[PDB]
Amino acid sequence: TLFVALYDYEARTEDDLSFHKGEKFQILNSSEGDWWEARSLTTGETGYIPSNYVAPVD
Ligand code: NA
Repeated sequence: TLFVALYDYEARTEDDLSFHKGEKFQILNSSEGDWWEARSLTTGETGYIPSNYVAPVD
């Protein structure tokens, strides 16, 4: 399942990932917690994203 960003997000450190509303991601790990390691389908960049900022694609 692919996820889409609901809002813009600016990373605070090297470990999280900045993104724009509407950006899509593949999810790598989702069972450490509510922050998921993800890969942008736009840039190929990877990093942690807050799961409350994304929703599963239609
Ligand atoms: Na979500």
